[PDB]
Amino acid sequence: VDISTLPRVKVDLVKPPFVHAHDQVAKTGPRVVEFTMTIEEKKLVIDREGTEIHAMTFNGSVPGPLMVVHENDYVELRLINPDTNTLLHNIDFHAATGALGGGALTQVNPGEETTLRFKATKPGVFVYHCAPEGMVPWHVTSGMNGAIMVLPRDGLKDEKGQPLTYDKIYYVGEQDFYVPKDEAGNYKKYETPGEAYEDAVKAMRTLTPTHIVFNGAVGALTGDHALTAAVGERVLVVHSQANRDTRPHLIGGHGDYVWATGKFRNPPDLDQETWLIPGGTAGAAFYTFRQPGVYAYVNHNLIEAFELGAAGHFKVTGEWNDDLMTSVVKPASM
Amino acid sequence: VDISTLPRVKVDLVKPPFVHAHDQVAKTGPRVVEFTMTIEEKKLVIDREGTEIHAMTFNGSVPGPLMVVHENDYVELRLINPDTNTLLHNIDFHAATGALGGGALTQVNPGEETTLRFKATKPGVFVYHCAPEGMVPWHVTSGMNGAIMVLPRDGLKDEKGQPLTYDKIYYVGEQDFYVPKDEAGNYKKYETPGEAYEDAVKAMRTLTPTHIVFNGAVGALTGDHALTAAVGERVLVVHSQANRDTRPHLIGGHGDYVWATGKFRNPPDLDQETWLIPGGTAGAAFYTFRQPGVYAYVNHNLIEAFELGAAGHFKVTGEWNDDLMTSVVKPASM
Amino acid sequence: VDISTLPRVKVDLVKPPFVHAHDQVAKTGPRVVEFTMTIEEKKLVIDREGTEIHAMTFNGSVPGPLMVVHENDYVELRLINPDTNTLLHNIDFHAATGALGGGALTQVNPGEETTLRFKATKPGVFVYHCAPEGMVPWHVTSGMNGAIMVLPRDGLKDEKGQPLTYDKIYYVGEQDFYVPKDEAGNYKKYETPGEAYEDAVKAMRTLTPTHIVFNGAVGALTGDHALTAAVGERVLVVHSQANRDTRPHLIGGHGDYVWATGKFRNPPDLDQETWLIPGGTAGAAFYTFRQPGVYAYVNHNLIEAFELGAAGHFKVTGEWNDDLMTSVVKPASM
Ligand SMILES: O=N[O-]
Ligand SMILES: O=N[O-]
Ligand SMILES: O=N[O-]
Ligand SMILES: [Cu+2]
Ligand SMILES: [Cu+2]
Ligand SMILES: [Cu+2]
Ligand SMILES: [Cu+2]
Ligand SMILES: [Cu+2]
Ligand SMILES: [Cu+2]
Repeated sequence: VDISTLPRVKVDLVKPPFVHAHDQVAKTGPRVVEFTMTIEEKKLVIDREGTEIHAMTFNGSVPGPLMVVHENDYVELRLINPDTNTLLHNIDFHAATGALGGGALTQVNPGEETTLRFKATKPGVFVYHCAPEGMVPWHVTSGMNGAIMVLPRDGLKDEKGQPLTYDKIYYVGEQDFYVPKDEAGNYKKYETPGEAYEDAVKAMRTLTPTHIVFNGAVGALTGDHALTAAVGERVLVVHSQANRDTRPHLIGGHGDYVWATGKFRNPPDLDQETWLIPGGTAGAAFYTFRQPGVYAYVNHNLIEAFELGAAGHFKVTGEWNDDLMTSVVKPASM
Repeated sequence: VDISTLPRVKVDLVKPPFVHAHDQVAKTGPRVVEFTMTIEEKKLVIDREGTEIHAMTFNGSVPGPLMVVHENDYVELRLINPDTNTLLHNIDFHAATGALGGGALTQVNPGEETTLRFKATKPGVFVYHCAPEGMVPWHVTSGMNGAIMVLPRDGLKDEKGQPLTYDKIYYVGEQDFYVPKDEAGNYKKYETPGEAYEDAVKAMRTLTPTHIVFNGAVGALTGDHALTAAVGERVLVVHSQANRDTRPHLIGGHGDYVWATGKFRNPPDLDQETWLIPGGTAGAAFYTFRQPGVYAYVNHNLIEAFELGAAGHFKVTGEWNDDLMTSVVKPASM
Repeated sequence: VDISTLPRVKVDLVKPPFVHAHDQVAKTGPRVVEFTMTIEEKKLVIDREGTEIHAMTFNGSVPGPLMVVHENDYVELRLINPDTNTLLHNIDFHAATGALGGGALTQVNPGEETTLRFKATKPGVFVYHCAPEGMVPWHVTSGMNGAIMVLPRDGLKDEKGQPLTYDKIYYVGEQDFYVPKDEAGNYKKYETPGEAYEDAVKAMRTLTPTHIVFNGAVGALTGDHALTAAVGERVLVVHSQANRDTRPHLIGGHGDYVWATGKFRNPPDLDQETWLIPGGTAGAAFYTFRQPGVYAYVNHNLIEAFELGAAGHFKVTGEWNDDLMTSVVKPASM
């Protein structure tokens, strides 16, 4: 069909871990879904010690926001690189077909913009990331990555062909950073991106992240920013990692239905404790909460979780089920 | 149903790689299965060089013993921390729902005990591990982890709905250790756990294990302690890794049926050479032996296997099948 | 059936990434498929800087060539170790059953040869590699590994039982090297293999590759040696990694059907962006090209791809589809 004849709609994005409002069951036929993102280079404090890096972002956040469309919609993105930025950027969608995912068509210097369109032909969650030729891992590992969800037009299904309907959705972007260190082990600081580049390449080549965080910083998804749910609520957690493997795990829960490699035409894996999301992939886990209280949601390399930053919390409200779990004899001397 | 009315039974555990006797087909309805484990902090020699660490164990072994129940049984564990220990401990079951898997309800100082109950609602093999708030990876990577198998009530099945019945079962716990090193590369020794802690955190933060072993030490599953089987015997190998990915492989065999991420409501992967068990997961592989002789069972990062310790042996008895394999021309000059 | 009565055929191998001619649908019943490979120790330049290593090869290439048979054929390999070599070698097939995959039966000193036969009882792609007792990871990580494809007799199938027929096939072998470094970080050179050995073991024990390459060198599958396809062509890419995990990704495409762990009795995963091939495994991805131009095929640890070598190219010929992707507004000031 002629694209000028399709319905169109403009989306307004939200900051992770929240996700812009959408309908699971598509209420139109295929449409052109219009997004705008503004690139922002900015200083970010990433840990409790105060370590500050020069982050490269889509729309001011690490990760960039989650975009949501349906299968066979067209994604039309206006990408803006303001003149207050210093570097060249572009965008590669793993959801898209051709021209290096879009990166060959979207190179923008500071002071430029561009508009890309692609057809979202395959249902799933997918990574998107900046990828300028010759400096690709530097941009990705400076935070310049996010994800897009392409829902089936009829929503998610279980393997029996019955619907799986989530009540809430969160997007957890997991970021490996490589802050350059001196031989004593202290982080270096730099005067310009160009003076940092070789140091950044050397740090990356060690293959050892200095920090691994959710939503851009140690502790970002804790305290006043903990994730929330009620007992009985169905929650979808989309989780991306653009550069290294991760192994997500809900401490005190499970993934009832998990698309570990993120693609909805496949039946989900059931009853997972932990799953493997390869670097360069988005995955998705569906869980119905059964107990109240605090949960930690982690990368289950527990060093990566509890020493390097890859840990957030849920606070869950409701009644405690002693059939599922109880303390028979509380800790006591003996 | 009211829990005080269910059948009960007391289990007596065995040391890995052996597994306490149980029935594949459950002969009772749901029951309360009572276990006791005693925590033991102890010195362990982990390699041929004599490197000695302060291990943290459930029941005196690394890994802790395999517990076996059926789906919808209740697990009731009496956890004892004798006053001859120095640290605080607890337990998190990945099989359980609520209170951080049990860790929030089971904190025991030296001289204390506690009794936890949980309903085993999902069939599979699962990790269990100690997880005291603020020192989680230190306990796990000191050996304080094991696994629990929750069998379907009707036993294991293939994808056609026919039974898979094992003749023998082994439990391989794989442990990554992070022994602190000085700048020359030699292992440090410490006077108290507290004096070691910061050094342990620094070693963990490198993300590079110094040792990766089966059953607690280099060579533990070799020689007089090699695993055994006969030609034609059906063997289930349960394999856990509480903190890092592993890639198991039977040298000279296969995994005929593999639940790589361990959950029995999913159809197994067939005919595997090698499979990925994510850190924080237990998996299970079923194989029928077809040839006698020595096999090595390894993590197929062969450096991890043959230089760092992640290798054991099977000795298999029976007839050699020249149809499956033969030397046509033995090695000779030419 | 008596093996002396079966048909026989002699195969002549080709250099990767090409694959010897074969039929997807087997035109004979089970047969004895005769191969010969000659071991070659040789100097290889692996990067643009000129770093030269002493490689250990099957048939002169890294990886060794792809062998192709059908399920229940017999593989009969004549392995030759000429007297111009210095080391002892053997071969382990992950496709085979017994005697450590063949390694226990195929030990050849320089000046010796041997002939092994095994029945290829399981369909899939599988790793093969040298594995001399006591020096296994040194040989594998010096390049001494390849793969074998065991096709079902009726060819590949989708999950509905309909045929998947590829028009072309490529074999990408991915190699992690561990070139020894001094404390300043410069590569060491050695006078004999024996003088290098301890240094090689120390480098391996860091677990950190210095190089990760396709087809034996940085840039090997680029320029005049880029992979090629036409729009509409069905391509199978077999990808092996004998020692570390990889996460393959076609930049600008997908894996339409992927056997991530390589075994054809399992239904493929659909619509993958990226997939996890565990170390010690071969996998296979089937894709129909839909857009022309340059693609990069990478390990999606982008540091491993673009800094350490794990990147090749496709050049695809044909018409551009503006329905799938177009630049609406080309980059411009604003
Ligand atoms: O049980 N979560 O480490
Ligand atoms: O074939 N096992 O390295
Ligand atoms: O989108 N490939 O990095
Ligand atoms: Cu950028
Ligand atoms: Cu990418
Ligand atoms: Cu403990
Ligand atoms: Cu855990
Ligand atoms: Cu060799
Ligand atoms: Cu092997």
